[PDB]
Amino acid sequence: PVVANYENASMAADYIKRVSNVLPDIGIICGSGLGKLIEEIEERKVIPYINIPNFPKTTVAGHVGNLVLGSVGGRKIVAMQGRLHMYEGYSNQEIALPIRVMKLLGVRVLLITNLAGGINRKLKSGDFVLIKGHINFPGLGLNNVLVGPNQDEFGPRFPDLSNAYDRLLQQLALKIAQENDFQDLVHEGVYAFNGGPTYESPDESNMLLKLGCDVVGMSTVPEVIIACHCGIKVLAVSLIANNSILDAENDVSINHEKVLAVAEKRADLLQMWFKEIITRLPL
Amino acid sequence: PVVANYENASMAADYIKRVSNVLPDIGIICGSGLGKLIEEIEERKVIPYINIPNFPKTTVAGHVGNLVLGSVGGRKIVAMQGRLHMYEGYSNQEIALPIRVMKLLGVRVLLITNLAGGINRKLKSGDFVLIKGHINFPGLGLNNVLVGPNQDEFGPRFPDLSNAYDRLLQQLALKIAQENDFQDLVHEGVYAFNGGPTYESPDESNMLLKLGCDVVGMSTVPEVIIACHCGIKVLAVSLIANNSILDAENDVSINHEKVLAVAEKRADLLQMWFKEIITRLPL
Amino acid sequence: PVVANYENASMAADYIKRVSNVLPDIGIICGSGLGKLIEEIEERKVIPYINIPNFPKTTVAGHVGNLVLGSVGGRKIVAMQGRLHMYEGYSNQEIALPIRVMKLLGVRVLLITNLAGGINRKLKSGDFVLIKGHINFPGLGLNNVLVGPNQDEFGPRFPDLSNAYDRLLQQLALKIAQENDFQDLVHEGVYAFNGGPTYESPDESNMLLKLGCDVVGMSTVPEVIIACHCGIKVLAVSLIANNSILDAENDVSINHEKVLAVAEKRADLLQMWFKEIITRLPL
Ligand SMILES: Cc1ccc(O)nn1
Ligand SMILES: Cc1ccc(O)nn1
Ligand SMILES: Cc1ccc(O)nn1
Repeated sequence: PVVANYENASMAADYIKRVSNVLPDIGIICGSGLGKLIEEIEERKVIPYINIPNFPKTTVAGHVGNLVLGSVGGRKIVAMQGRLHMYEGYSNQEIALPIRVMKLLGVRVLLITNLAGGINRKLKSGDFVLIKGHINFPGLGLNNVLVGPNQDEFGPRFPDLSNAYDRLLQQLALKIAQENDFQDLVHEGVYAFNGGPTYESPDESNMLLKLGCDVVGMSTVPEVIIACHCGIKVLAVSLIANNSILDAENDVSINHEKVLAVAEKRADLLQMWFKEIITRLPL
Repeated sequence: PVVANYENASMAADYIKRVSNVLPDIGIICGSGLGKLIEEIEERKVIPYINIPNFPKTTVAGHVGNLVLGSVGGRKIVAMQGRLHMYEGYSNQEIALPIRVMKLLGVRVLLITNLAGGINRKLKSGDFVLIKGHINFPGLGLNNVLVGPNQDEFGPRFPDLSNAYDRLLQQLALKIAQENDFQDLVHEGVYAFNGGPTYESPDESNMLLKLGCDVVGMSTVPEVIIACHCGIKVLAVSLIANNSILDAENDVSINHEKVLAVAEKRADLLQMWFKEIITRLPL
Repeated sequence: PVVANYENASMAADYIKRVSNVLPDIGIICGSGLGKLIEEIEERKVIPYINIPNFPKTTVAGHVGNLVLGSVGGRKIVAMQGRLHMYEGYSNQEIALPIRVMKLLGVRVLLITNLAGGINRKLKSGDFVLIKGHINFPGLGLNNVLVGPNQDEFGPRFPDLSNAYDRLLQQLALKIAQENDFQDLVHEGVYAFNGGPTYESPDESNMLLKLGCDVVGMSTVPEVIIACHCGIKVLAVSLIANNSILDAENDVSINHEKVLAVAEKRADLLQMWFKEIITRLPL
């Protein structure tokens, strides 16, 4: 098995730099149905994962898996087109290697979107949540993404996550929403990581409310932890597909079809917002 | 390792159909000490797991492991004699394959019993609990039974569990208890899945009370999830061995000997109840 | 892979008994920075793990790994110099084998120290907590140290943990603190096991307060469970590095450097305390 170590990440970065002359300082990972911005990257290069030395094998799951480099708003970026999720069975080492390759390529800021369920009673379908902290049930339970030997070249044995979600990036995101008069859609909140792939049950939703969670989803926290470990700043935004607490009270259900319809409804606005965030990131 | 896929499940079903001419539409999985009904199946065929292509290897744990097919109350059934538990070290694929074989054989309803600890203060040793929902600590923590590639022939990538415990089956079970005047023993409640094999500690019991759990046990939820994923209806009933909250307050303990004595005390009544449930299942 | 079974543990014990003539009835496992007592064991023998048949391989992590046998206060002891932690990726079998070797060598009492974060509001940096119970998030979530086949020669399939932390040993520890006038530093409390290696996040700290936890750490509970399973009595003491709830309210952070500085501040007192505990253990 391929470890997410310094030598293996260096070999992948070497291949990438040879194929493209882009030196990116921003990385992006987009949620399901929320990837249209990647198709609008300028002067771009598309690199299938399967072609990159030491990238994880993704043919069992199938579907798209490419690294895309180019320019947005005059800024140099790298995007993952086809996110890796831990409910698919990928190991800690497979999730971590692409983020550590980003670090070696020069990435200093990582922007992430996801689809999530609403727990807080003020959250409605179609709302956005700026993530300010998390509750990591896999990590408490011996499935943290950093379980294994520490790769000292990237970061410390025992990371502190108290500043994992950069405050100034949350402030910039909100400012742009206010300039475009959609701030009434924008909240902040704590994200619960449900390993998945089943949606949280009605009684799990009720438990998460008691525990101070605002939203629940099946992604994001592994990549945030690998980024924080190696000194990359993070902004993470959830798009709310439903309120799981209301659905429990009324005996109705979420499904993946309903999730994807909400994604389609907010895709173009999210694309515009993130384009402007990228343009406005401090120098 | 043998994946719980369509081809592997089909090969096991083929062997079973050749050895027996029973086309079952009901499946049963019985808790420890609660298996006497299996010995009373009519015109029956006993098939050791070890003889069935692609069934999981169970010789390290030892003890009984047979699939039993025959008739109860004029209805065609298949039973697992010797349940597989995840605390023994079985993988997701090993737990799932027997349930997916049931699906291919024709099973539409799965009836399950277990032994559990009482958390809700109205529960006493010897009571029965109709399970109406669950809190899946392994699933929140990246050990859900569906972690891995999705087997699309059986079900969707992201299942909804809100109707995993069929309401009409709970109603039929209660009606039969009322007809036989043992309804004062019958409650409903939320089941917490403790991966095990240690009993939950006194402080874990107190935590589960705060979180809205009514009972706690080490089985059932993996099989419920595999069944729900592939469209099989479920009734699950816990037999209460003790009240863990009272034991914590009084500084006394449960053990496996005490559990088995409670099983013996309620075995014959549970056998009669489930015989009638099977007979009365809607056509 | 080497299973923590009776034959494999017996082969390791044989080697140890040949190299040393010490028959220990006390075992010790010391927290990071808290190992000075081991360097003061009398008439001692140091045995590198790498030399002992069937001991787990520890070269990937590196750092010290020795078993040390000798006398303290006239009592015969065995110490682990270099603790194994589950966040390093060691399996259940690797953690359990050294404790089962202790059992075969004659150990009846196991004394443990660790470094932990404070959750209860009465806990300050530099305080000691006598552990009276635990909340085992890995165990609830299918990562209990006993997941796997049961090794029947050592203990039962389903252990009861209600008396895992011996009450009389807690009383002796407190009595010695009172004799030396440092009882104002000594509390009792419930320990939450965070699998690690990230420190619990600010929002995880707030959750643990709601759930009745007094301290949080990344060790101890696996060894306690293996010891309880095979009938070894346990005293476990946490040294508090910080109050995570105050740090969350004030937006400040713990780190490993700060932890180690607290260890240095209390090391000599902890060494004196444990020397006297060992001397005073009942015959
Ligand atoms: C929409 C959604 C996504 C993931 C999760 O755990 N719950 N709800
Ligand atoms: C009787 C019982 C069974 C399982 C569990 O976790 N707690 N109590
Ligand atoms: C000092 C400390 C150690 C471990 C943990 O989980 N939290 N705080």
